[PDB]
Amino acid sequence: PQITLWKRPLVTIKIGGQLKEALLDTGADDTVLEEMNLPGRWKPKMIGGIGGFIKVRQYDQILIEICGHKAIGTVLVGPTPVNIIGRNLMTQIGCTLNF
Amino acid sequence: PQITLWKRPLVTIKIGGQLKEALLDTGADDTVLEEMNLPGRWKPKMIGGIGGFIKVRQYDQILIEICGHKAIGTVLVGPTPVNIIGRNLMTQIGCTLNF
Ligand SMILES: CC(C)CN(C[C@@H](O)[C@H](Cc1ccccc1)NC(=O)O[C@H]1CO[C@H]2OCC[C@H]21)S(=O)(=O)c1ccc(N)cc1
Repeated sequence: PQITLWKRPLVTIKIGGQLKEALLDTGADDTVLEEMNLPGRWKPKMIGGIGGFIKVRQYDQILIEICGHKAIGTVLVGPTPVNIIGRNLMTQIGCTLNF
Repeated sequence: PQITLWKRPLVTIKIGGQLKEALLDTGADDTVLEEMNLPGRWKPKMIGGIGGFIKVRQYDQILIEICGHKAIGTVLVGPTPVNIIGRNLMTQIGCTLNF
C-alpha cells in the first residue's frame, strides 16, 4: 500500500502473541516498543533522541508481523511513549520513501 | 526519488540560504533543526521526544528546499540530536511511505 503523511503512519503489528499499533518511523534506526514482558535473553542499551536518552532492553531475532508482512530482527523494549517500527524491520517488509 | 531504508534517509536541505543535511523522519510530526541563525520572528515553544522535552524557537512560514523540492512551513530550532524533517514538510513535497 501507499501511506500518506497527513497523519501519523500508525499500523497494526503482531509481536509476542499481541496486536499493537505502531509508528512506521524512518527516523528510527531500530524498532522500540512500549514496555512489555517478552521472554528470552536481552542486553541493556541506551537510545537517544529529542530530550535525551532512555534505557531499553535489546531482544534479538524477534518475530514481528507488520500489516501482514513478516519480519524478524532486533526489538528494543523500554519506556517509549509510542511503539516505533524502525528501519531495521521496515527494510524487511519492503518499505520505501517516495517523492 | 525512491529511497530505501538500509541507510539513514539523509537529504540535503537549504534554509536561510545555507545548505545542511537532514533526516527524513516519518515519526516526527514537526521539523526540528539544530541551533542556527534564522531570519524572521519566532516564538518560544516546547517539544517532546523519546527522552523528554526541550525548549525550541518556533519559526513560522519558513522557506526550505528539501532534495530539490520547496516547502514553506514551521521549523523548530533547538538542541535536537540531529536535523529532522517532519511530516509537516514531507507532506508538502509529496512524500509517502510505500510497501
Ligand atoms: C529524533 C530521531 C533522530 C530519533 N527518534 C525517532 C523520531 O521519529 C521520534 C519518534 C517519536 C515519536 C513520538 C514520541 C517520541 C518519539 N520523533 C520525534 O522525536 O519527533 C518529535 C518532533 O516532532 C514531534 O512529533 C513526535 C515527537 C516530536 S527517537 O524516537 O528518539 C529513536 C531513537 C532511536 C531508536 N532506535 C528509535 C527511536
